[PDB]
Amino acid sequence: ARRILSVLLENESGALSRVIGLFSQRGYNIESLTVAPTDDPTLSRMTIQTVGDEKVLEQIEKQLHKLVDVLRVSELGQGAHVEREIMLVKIQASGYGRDEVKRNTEIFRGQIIDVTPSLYTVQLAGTSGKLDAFLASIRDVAKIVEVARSGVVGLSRGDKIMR
Amino acid sequence: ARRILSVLLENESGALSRVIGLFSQRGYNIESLTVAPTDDPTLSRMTIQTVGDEKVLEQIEKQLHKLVDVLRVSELGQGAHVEREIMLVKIQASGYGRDEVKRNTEIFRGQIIDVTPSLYTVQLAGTSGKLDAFLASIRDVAKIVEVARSGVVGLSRG
Ligand SMILES: [Mg+2]
Ligand SMILES: [Mg+2]
Ligand SMILES: [Mg+2]
Ligand SMILES: [Mg+2]
Ligand SMILES: [Mg+2]
Ligand SMILES: [Mg+2]
Repeated sequence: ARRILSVLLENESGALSRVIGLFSQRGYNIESLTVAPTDDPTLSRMTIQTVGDEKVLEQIEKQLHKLVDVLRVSELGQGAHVEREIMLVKIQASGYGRDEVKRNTEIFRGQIIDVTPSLYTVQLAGTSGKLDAFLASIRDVAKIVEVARSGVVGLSRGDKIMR
Repeated sequence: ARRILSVLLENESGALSRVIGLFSQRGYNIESLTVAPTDDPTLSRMTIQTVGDEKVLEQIEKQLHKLVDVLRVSELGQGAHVEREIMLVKIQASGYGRDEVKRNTEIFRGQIIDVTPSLYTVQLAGTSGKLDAFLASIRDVAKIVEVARSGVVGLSRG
């Protein structure tokens, strides 16, 4: 009931609208989406995380191919793949809590990118589950003031290449 | 030039489609877009990076405040802020180029997350400029085969 689609799309104004518009017209759900330029045959690459019925989630890919700005579409889960997200989290802590936040940041291989006497801003990259586990490890020991999270970026492993 | 908006919105489309529609109907360049779930199962946070078009963006933003599915809107480029991105880059990595890719990954403090005897996939997080510099340093030396970049996310400084 969860699918991850990679899309290679021409950078033109309107292209992102047409893709999102296609989902808006079925209630194809968008759990997360990332899109940004590649090293640029003027193309961008999009990663879309969708959740719902396997039936409608399979109508998706055929319809994406109809869009003139869409160059390639690949369902990442049908082969070996990697998925990552980045998160920034501002955390207020004192005493033992500051200790725990620092320790957990080390454990999760994050880094602190801003520091005041009462606040840390932590940058963490990993799978969604890794980021969720970081939040869970500190939520009841320190105060989470704000979270900014990217949503999933994905690529196939090895010589499976969307070109 | 460069503007970054963060938007909190009720998560379905129509909602996402309505926000992005405000940009496309003006033919306004979107360079990157990220959208992810928040604490609240009903709310998403979107971050959009655009190159404009000065005051046209101002008209888009007041228009954003008028949208029923939008809860809050912020310009990141009003801090005093931190902005970061992540990229996955798959690179043809043979002979001299394999040495070079490994060395440059070390230099930029990335990490290799997939290996074959002729390919590396590098994970790199940093500012947008850091990622750009990594690609510039390698693109003429080893063949970049795939790039998946997140788009920027950000927070104010404390
Ligand atoms: Mg074209
Ligand atoms: Mg120590
Ligand atoms: Mg040597
Ligand atoms: Mg050597
Ligand atoms: Mg060495
Ligand atoms: Mg060249």
